[PDB]
Amino acid sequence: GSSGSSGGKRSHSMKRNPNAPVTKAGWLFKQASSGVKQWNKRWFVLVDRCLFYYKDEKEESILGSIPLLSFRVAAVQPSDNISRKHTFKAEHAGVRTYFFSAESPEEQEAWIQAMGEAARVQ
Repeated sequence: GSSGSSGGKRSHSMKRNPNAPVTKAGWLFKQASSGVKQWNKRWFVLVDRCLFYYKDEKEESILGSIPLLSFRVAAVQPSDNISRKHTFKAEHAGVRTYFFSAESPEEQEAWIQAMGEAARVQ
């Protein structure tokens, strides 16, 4: 046996509430880390003004959560480095800038409606 890479302190506590209505759900493509250049199709779910992506539609357990209430979603620039079209990325101008591509232009726009708005702090 070998332990480690676990951690011994709680800094942030975020999780999809059990009694929280699903805002919007849909299969999206999450860009890979700076390392490998590729896309990884996963199940995206918006709940509690927050984004939650699961390995599959099963939604067994939240793999990673990202606060949108502190971001400004917006369609990728006309000079972005994304081959696929109808893409959208969110930036918080302090932490980082996430990206999300869409198969059709109808899904992208629709997503921005929920994400973009849910992001606003006003």
